[PDB]
Amino acid sequence: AMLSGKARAHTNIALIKYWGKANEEYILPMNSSLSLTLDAFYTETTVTFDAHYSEDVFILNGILQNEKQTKKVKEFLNLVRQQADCTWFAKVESQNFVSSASGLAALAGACNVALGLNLSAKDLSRLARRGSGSACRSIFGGFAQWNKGHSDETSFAENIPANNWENELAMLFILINDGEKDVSSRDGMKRTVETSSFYQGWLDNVEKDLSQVHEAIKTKDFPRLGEIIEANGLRMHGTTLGAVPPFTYWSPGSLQAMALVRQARAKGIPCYFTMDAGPNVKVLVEKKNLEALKTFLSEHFSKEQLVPAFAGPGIELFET
Amino acid sequence: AMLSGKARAHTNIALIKYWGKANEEYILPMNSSLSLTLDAFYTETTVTFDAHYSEDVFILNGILQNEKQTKKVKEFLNLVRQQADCTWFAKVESQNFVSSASGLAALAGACNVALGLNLSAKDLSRLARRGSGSACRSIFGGFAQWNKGHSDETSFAENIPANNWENELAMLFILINDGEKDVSSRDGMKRTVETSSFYQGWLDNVEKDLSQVHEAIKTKDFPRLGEIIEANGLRMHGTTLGAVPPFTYWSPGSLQAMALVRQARAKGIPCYFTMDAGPNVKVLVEKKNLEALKTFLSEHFSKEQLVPAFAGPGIELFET
Ligand SMILES: C[C@@](O)(CCOP(=O)(O)OP(=O)(O)O)CC(=O)O
Ligand SMILES: C[C@@](O)(CCOP(=O)(O)OP(=O)(O)O)CC(=O)O
Repeated sequence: AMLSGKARAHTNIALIKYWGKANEEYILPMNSSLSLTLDAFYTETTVTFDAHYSEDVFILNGILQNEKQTKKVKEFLNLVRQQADCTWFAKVESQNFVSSASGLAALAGACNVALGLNLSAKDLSRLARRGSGSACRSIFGGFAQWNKGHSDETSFAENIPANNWENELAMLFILINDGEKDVSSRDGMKRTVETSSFYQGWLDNVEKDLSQVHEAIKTKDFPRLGEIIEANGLRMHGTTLGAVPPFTYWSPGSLQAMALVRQARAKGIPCYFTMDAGPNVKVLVEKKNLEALKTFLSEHFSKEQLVPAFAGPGIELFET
Repeated sequence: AMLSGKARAHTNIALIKYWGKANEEYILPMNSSLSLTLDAFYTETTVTFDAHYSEDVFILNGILQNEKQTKKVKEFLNLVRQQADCTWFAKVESQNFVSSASGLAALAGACNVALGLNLSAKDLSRLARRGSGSACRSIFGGFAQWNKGHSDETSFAENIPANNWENELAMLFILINDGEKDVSSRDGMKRTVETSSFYQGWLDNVEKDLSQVHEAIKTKDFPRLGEIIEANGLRMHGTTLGAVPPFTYWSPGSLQAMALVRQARAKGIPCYFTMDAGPNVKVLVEKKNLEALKTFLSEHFSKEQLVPAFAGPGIELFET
């Protein structure tokens, strides 16, 4: 009485950010979002449901995870079991390769295999969405858009065809180590929706940002793409400074990196930064200028702190 | 054919920020503001109007100032001469003691003396306002409020009686040296008014902040004062991240200092930060905890970077 499955899902970085839920129960977002899936960072997850198990177990990189570390996985296991009318505890074994988007997407894929759900990419995106919003985009490779929809049935992601432009781009991660303890993405976006006087200004600008990203993609206009997404990310972070109590995901090193990206642009290197719910700074750059950018940034960051990535693929399912 | 006058004016730091003009010509503000005038930093200015002068001259700390460095002083000289129907060039000699608010306030006072304008404190505040908005508050000591008014006649500052509470407080300046070239306050607030999607959220919160500062003052409630003004400052800076193009006054060291103030609070030291249009971080603290705070911050900042100030007086006029 054992069912198992495995999947590999790559991380994605949002260029137009998801920030705030319209519906917490179903993870329907207040706004649509758009990301790039990356080759360098992914998660492999195997799930086993077994009648003989006595509790849910979650192992990450060989380390048994505690209740707090397992909360999103546990919530997802419960929702997928409820849907399938499955009454068995589960063991989840995940390995990160170098992580929230990729891990929940991989778990959704692994459960789809184990429980025989036979889901389409659309409906696998919808399932992954229930575990974590950003996870629903990692079902897809390259550029992907999460359409906010208005319901559980209409909120999901899809690949954005780009005439292979994504294969000419790169993201250079600047790994910043000097951060305060940060509000989680789930708690921070909720605080922002509920209390930030800047949130309406965020919402009022998302759709025209998305439209201009699509225009830039159709024309492979890198500076235009970069200007839109850099401003989008800064606007997202601006909202947390208007929350009550206000907060920031930035650390000192984040600001240092952002300032150096501006310097890089001033010295002829077209490149544009974005940040998520933490201090790391991701820099979008054309492949042809990646090495120039890495060398420039090495004047201030160690080679361990500068990790490159190219575009990556959508989810891969495996039978056990 | 020579007329001269002198004044000394102390700097002030806004606790509720002035950010954005309703009328650029007259420097009428979009919102009212509230500051504390400080003892440690001031400017002394002597002005001479003389029929024999061949151009306006501005000397600051013994250094002849160029056209860009003189622009606010030149604009003020022109407006005060036009009002007085004075046709003489002027020499302005200023010394900073340790600077925009204090320098323009001192110049307004010196011109009031030289040209025999015989202004009340209210009308001297109105005059100084035309040179720089923050200068109109340095006419007064202690706590001062700039009431936005609706006209040149109704926009001016006044002292806020506080039953001597201001004499129990201090500001510790953390002097941060790692800053990018920053947009001036005048240009940055204009860009924010004209382009920031967050500016309405700023405006919608100013008056209730002011009201709660007045309530806290009446009760000498330091944590309440501190919470309101820290959030006000962060909200002001949040608006620049929604401007087009977006920008920040923060440097890495600014973030480091803000994080350490939060740490100080966590370790039992009540203290609250605020920033203006630059990277320095000013920390409001009770006098009784100033030395504890300075020692704590010395773990990360040099003793030259930590400069204390207490409450200071209003403008002082001198005959030459
Ligand atoms: C800042 C972001 O990374 C937010 C990611 O939020 P999460 O997907 O972590 O939140 P939940 O839906 O609560 O699981 C921007 C983005 O990825 O779009
Ligand atoms: C951020 C602030 O310091 C803005 C000061 O602005 P200025 O008084 O420098 O601007 P102008 O009126 O154009 O001369 C906040 C404050 O002092 O209230």
